[PDB]
Amino acid sequence: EPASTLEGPSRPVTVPLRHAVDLPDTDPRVQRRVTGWAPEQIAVALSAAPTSAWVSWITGDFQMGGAVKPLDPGTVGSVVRYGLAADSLVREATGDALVYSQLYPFEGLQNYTSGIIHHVRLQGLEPGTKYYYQCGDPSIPGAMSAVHAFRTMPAVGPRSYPGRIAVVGDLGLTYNTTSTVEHMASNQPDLVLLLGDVSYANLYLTNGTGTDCYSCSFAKSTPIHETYQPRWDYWGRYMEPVTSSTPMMVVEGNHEIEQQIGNKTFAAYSARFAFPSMESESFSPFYYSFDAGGIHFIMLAAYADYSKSGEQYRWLEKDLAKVDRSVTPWLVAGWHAPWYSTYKAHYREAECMRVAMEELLYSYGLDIVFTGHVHAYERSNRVFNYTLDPCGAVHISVGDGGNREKMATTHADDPGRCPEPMSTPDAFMGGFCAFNFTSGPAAGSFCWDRQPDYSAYRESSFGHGILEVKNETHALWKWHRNQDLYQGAVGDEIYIVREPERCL
Ligand SMILES: *[C@@H]1O[C@H](CO)[C@@H](O[C@@H]2O[C@H](CO)[C@@H](O)[C@H](O)[C@H]2NC(C)=O)[C@H](O)[C@H]1NC(C)=O
Ligand SMILES: *[C@@H]1O[C@H](CO)[C@@H](O)[C@H](O)[C@H]1NC(C)=O
Ligand SMILES: *[C@@H]1O[C@H](CO)[C@@H](O)[C@H](O)[C@H]1NC(C)=O
Ligand SMILES: *[C@@H]1O[C@H](CO)[C@@H](O)[C@H](O)[C@H]1NC(C)=O
Ligand SMILES: *[C@@H]1O[C@H](CO)[C@@H](O)[C@H](O)[C@H]1NC(C)=O
Ligand SMILES: *[C@@H]1O[C@H](CO)[C@@H](O)[C@H](O)[C@H]1NC(C)=O
Ligand SMILES: [Fe+3]
Ligand SMILES: [Fe+3]
Repeated sequence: EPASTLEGPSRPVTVPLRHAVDLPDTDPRVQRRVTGWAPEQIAVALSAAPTSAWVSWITGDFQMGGAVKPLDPGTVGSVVRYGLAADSLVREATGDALVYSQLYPFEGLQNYTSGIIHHVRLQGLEPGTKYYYQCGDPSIPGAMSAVHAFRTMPAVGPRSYPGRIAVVGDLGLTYNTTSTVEHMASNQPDLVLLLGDVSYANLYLTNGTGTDCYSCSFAKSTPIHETYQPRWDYWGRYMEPVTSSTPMMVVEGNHEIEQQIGNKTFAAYSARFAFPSMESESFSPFYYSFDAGGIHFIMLAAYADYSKSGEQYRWLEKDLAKVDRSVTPWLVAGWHAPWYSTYKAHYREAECMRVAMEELLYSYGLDIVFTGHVHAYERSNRVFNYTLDPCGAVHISVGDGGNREKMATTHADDPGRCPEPMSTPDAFMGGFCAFNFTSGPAAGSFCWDRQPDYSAYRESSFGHGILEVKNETHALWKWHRNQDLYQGAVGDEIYIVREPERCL
């Protein structure tokens, strides 16, 4: 067996160091492979409970350029036919349709409007069961999809778990992304968690010119932080073999802000994916919860008000108060920005969110946190308030999905690399919370001069993780690096062991 957290914290490990190229729009995998109103970009999402699930798709090509004319979503129906066998799709559900636009009121900038997006919630599903389905508008010739299939999450209970949960962040759409997704798909996950920073459409000007770093290239010569929205459609098209067969839960990162006319934000993210916002009573696309077997998952918003007085915090208090840890023993959270990353990139950037929410989550025995944002892999030792703590959560950051932005290689503890404190806070959310340490080895300083003892493992490689919850106390975590392709390759592996009698 591998190591486990029961042993206590491990001595920190840094793996010695060894851009990605975006997929072109000529790649067959991103081109429109259907015609007319046939469904494309088909994706499955979980509901709050295993007995319900979402099916989403887009019908119609997008428009990019001059005088875009948003489509009337009421002209194409939203129907899913489904059943327990591919030849008996005898159940039927209907849903809603919408469009979104990406509009810029600046001379020279091109406008975008989407195909018709559809979201349909399937009710009355058996847990742990394979469902065949086809989606589209049966009243339009040729406007129904091929038969697809997905499996619902297992029933909620302390011995009932999805076999494998894949965890990725900051995918983008490069050839390295295809390596990440191929590795992930070959592990046959029952569920994919995507921790923000999806398509990186905002590394492009509206006329399709891209860059590895917007703030380097275009920030000073453009009137707004532009996007090329078709990258989302390319992304959705590329991902369809996964998303149409495997539930995928997304939470927003900073590249989803995509500010546009009227200060509108998150238009693409909010419209394209299905979220269990109503079922989990968040009534927000930016944070929500769901149960997958005996795991209660909380997706939190690093880019919506997280202060103790705000709506998200109030919702989180209620959500945590409803969790029965004899029914869902595992309490796992995901959000975009890491709290305990030790790379220079985004070092202590989400400190205000940690200060707002960490004590609440600790008081409810949060087991594991997954994040993205930092383009590298890191796993923390169990930690609470910068203190190694046997009841603190394990914080794992997998923002290394392979987007075209530079990899995080510099560490804040590298000689002379400690960033200036005032340069760290997230500008979008504001506030300043990152003060010098008052205790421990780094007392008096903003950074350590070596790998902090709460960092168990850090490596500047692309890859993905797999969580295999075994029972009410043990979960096996595996992180796989992209450059390793041989059977059984694993970069980092540990048993996360919870001790409810110790901590709850
Ligand atoms: C929960 O699952 C873990 C891991 O599978 C169990 O621990 C293993 O039990 C087998 C059989 O005794 C041992 O051979 C392994 O070495 C154990 N692995 C580790 C990391 O401890 C554990 O016993 C299970 N707990 C319950 C209540 O069923
Ligand atoms: C894009 O849409 C905005 C808002 O409707 C409009 O002001 C602008 O002129 C449009 N630009 C083009 C090139 O159509
Ligand atoms: C990204 O993909 C390219 C081409 O396959 C490869 O050479 C490169 O090493 C990859 N980058 C990383 C960090 O793995
Ligand atoms: C897009 O416009 C920018 C200038 O705003 C230009 O530098 C770039 O080469 C153009 N890209 C395409 C695909 O036309
Ligand atoms: C975290 O540590 C700081 C500094 O010692 C302390 O002031 C603060 O109260 C602690 N936060 C919690 C929730 O205990
Ligand atoms: C905090 O630590 C940094 C070095 O990491 C130091 O330059 C700075 O002066 C310190 N600020 C205070 C108030 O101690
Ligand atoms: Fe990112
Ligand atoms: Fe990010």
